[PDB]
Amino acid sequence: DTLLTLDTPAAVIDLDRMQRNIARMQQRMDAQGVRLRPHVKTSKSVPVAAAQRAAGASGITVSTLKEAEQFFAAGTTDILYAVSMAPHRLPQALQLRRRGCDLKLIVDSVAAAQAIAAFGREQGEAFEVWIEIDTDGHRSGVGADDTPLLLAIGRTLHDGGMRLGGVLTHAGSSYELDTPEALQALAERERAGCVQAAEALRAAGLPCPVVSVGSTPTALAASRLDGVTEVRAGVYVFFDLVMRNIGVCAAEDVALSVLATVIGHQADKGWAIVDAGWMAMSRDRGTARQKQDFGYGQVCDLQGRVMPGFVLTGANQEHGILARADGAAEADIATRFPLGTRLRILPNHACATGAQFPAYQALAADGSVQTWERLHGW
Amino acid sequence: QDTLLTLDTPAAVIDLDRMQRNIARMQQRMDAQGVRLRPHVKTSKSVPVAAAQRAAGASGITVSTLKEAEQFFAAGTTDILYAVSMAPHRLPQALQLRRRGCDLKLIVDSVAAAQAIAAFGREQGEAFEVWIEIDTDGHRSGVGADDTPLLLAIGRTLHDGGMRLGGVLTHAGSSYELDTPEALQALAERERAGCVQAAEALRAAGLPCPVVSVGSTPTALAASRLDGVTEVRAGVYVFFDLVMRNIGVCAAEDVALSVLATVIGHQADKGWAIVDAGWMAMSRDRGTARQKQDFGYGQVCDLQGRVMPGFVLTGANQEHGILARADGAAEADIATRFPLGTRLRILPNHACATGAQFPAYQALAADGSVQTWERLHGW
Ligand SMILES: *Cc1c(COP(=O)(O)O)cnc(C)c1O
Ligand SMILES: *Cc1c(COP(=O)(O)O)cnc(C)c1O
Repeated sequence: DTLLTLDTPAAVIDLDRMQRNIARMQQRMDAQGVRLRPHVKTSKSVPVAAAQRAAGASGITVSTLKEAEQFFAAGTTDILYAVSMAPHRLPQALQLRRRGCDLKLIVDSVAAAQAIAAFGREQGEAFEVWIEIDTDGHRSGVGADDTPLLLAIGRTLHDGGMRLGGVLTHAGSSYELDTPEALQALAERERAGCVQAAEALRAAGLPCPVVSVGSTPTALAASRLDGVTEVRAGVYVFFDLVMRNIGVCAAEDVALSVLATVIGHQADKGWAIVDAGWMAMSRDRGTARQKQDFGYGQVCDLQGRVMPGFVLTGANQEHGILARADGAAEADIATRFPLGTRLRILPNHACATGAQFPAYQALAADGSVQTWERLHGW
Repeated sequence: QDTLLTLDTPAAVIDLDRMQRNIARMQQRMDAQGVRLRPHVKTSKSVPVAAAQRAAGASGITVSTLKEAEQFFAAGTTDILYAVSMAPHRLPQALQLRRRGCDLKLIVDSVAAAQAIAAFGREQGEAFEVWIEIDTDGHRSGVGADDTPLLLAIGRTLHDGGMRLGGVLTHAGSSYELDTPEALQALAERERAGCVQAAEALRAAGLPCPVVSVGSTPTALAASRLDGVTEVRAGVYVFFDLVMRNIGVCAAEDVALSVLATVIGHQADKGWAIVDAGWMAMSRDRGTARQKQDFGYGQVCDLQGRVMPGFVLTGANQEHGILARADGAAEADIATRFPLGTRLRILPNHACATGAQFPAYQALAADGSVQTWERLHGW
């Protein structure tokens, strides 16, 4: 099985590229004196996380309890569920912990901390809960210098007989930046807010062994991480065009592409039609907001060579329109990409495109492939 | 019995009553037009959903992948139109489906694809049935309706080659760019007129063309006459969505698909409620952002699924939805107006994109009880 024999579209991981990505991130975190806790929401795949663990990762972060089940059943026990804890999901969290999953939960309100602690007391479980900090006004979390809410939550947890294990933050606004200076200042803001919260917890005599920060861009841009114990990053494993435009990788580093077959043309308009539509690429159009818009993806040849100036300018559910970015009509598009030619499309957003497929085709050095299943749903 | 209260979130909820209204209405329209209805299962990829389309009077189905064709044929459907231009490397799979008794139709829009099909047909003693895709509106594949030389060259390649030239089809997909009953009617007429024009030119040259197949949900509902057409193809109608609502072929109250979600927190001063349906649940689809009304990541309804007006998902991260006022003002006591643990239902931008985020649907009955309806994922 190789790139010529796969049915298309198919999500291809280039292993050499994935390995270089995994190594770059780990050596960076080593140099920073910090643990790396990869976010598996990018791949939801056991063998991709195994590769991250083999290079030195510690534990994982997950976006759903379903991911936690999957990775636990496959042997990972150090699992951070980094999404504000819904009380109704407490039974399921407890069941994971009682089965031996060292599952960590997060909260950002008093009421949520109250429900966890009461359930904990009622069930005889000291849940380990971390407090989410908001450092860039981007999602959930406790304002970095809203100490009263911080300590009120700290107290609810610690007085309540739960384990207050740390603070975390995720500076998601990284995604909107596109310079080294601004990413650097954003990473520093992420570090300082998170550490400031830790120290305020410790000043009030509450424990706070874990200080957890990160997004892929802040992970790669931070000049210093004093006071941080771990960084969480996920999308870096494959990279994607949004990250390329952010400035933290080149298009060549993108390890995930979508293998597509040319099924037709509109010669007239210089279009080649591929069987990779938005069902394959997903509807994500993150690069439309950035300084270089790649439509529904950057075209590469079968070998993985980027072909600048050809992108998917359009997409329907099961067809994509391959055409010139400069909007001119390619002359003789049919003779350039005859019926049946296979190409590889780089995604806007690796997390979104990977979710369209039941599996990855992992491409090894000899041109051979291995199917790596991934998780779908909740 | 699982209810909207016991289910986990996010969950794709089909209101069965609403779905049934949608199925009744579309079939009726086509009966009134004297045309067959060949439902496109790509919206749903779900056997029971197509059971109820066929129950209502449908004939055969349209699939968007040969995996859909595998799945429906296994479940007993034998009359299947694979309506994406045929890739030659897929020919063994198409052959094998036909050999097991699937009456599978293929489509092409070029001479080269017709030659490939016909050579493999010859080598394998299989007279494939092939239809010619017609471009009537410029947004995708197809032979131009007035491109008689290429039509005749494709038709003769199929026919001289021993294959069965079964018909022409077109799909006018620019119906989403429109929003008035007059523009929809003109576009449906243009779709009808081009497809029939193409069928008449094959016939005038002596080639068979007994099927003339048109359709998009909006055009199937808006067409006043369908002379010359033998079948209509419509899919998203089964559930509707906000793009459809915005286009004008249904109200928000006919949308049968919703995403059940739970409030997991707030940003007080910004007037935010946080829900566990981010773009992973909704999909990244934002079809409503270029239309008369923007619903960001979806219209917020309550548990019983009535529209709460002016509350939408204004942003979405992967597993986090941002529930705010569409008008961009910051709601006072958002936290009292949507308390932690409250479950809501979100109407989707695009039902085809939303349902594909789920392994299954939760098909909600009269009595408040749901049932898991699996749907297909992948290729
Ligand atoms: C996604 C995510 C990360 C990793 O972010 P990327 O930029 O996707 O690598 C870390 N922490 C949390 C809470 C996340 O949701
Ligand atoms: C999607 C599709 C339809 C049905 O269109 P909706 O407007 O989505 O119901 C019909 N024909 C073809 C070829 C399609 O791809």
